[PDB]
Amino acid sequence: MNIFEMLRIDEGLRLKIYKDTEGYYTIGIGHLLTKSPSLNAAKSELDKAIGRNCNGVITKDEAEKLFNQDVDAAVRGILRNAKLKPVYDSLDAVRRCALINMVFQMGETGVAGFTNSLRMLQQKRWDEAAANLAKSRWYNQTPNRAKRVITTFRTGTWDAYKNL
Repeated sequence: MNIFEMLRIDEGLRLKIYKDTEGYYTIGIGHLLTKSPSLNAAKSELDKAIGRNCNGVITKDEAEKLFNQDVDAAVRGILRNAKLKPVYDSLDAVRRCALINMVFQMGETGVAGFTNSLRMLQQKRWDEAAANLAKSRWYNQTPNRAKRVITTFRTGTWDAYKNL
């Protein structure tokens, strides 16, 4: 298992514009298009992102390309973030994947807001951190995904995903 297969499980793949769990216009593998209510604003963002008139639909290849960019930008964002970088550097390879997943879903800024949990992860207090991460809107809104990520941080294995 790797970051790509992990995120593909969590986000799914959709070739037509869709609304995400928060109601935002998205396409592909969790690629947010716009927080705007206009399908039109979404179609425009899409065409801008792919470089062709897509008419709200993309190919598998196009989705994978967006996905590659997004994973890349997620990692680079963690590496540039003063709060995130140290945590990331302190973690093992599996746990690094769990942090990248949060960043991909909720953005750098959102994750950087989890001050206490970040401190616990840095300290390698697995159980305490899993419990603290669960006290968030994130866990309440997308509990199955949050549980998978949380288990990954707690155990440092891919057990939560070997099921799936």
